[PDB]
Amino acid sequence: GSVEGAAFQSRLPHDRMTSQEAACFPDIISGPQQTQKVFLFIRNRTLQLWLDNPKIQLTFEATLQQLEAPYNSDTVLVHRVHSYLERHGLINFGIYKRIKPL
Repeated sequence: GSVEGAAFQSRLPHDRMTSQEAACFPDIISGPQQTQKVFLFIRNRTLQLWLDNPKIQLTFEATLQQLEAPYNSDTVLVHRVHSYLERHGLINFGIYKRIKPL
């Protein structure tokens, strides 16, 4: 990219509706304003809680207990967001597995 003067860890906006995330989630951007809001808010809070250095590995369970809103009450929403994020390739040397010794 022909730009310089800014350098950060993540590669996403601060609370804005971009096509970048929506390209992996066509049903969300073609959905109502509540759906893109909950999906974006979770996905941002997730990647923040991951990069914030929690312990060893951040999980859906560690996300769900940190966030204090009815937004996270849909477990399937969080599990989808996480599953896609890991598979999408956001500099993830690890793979979606348990924390336990296996």
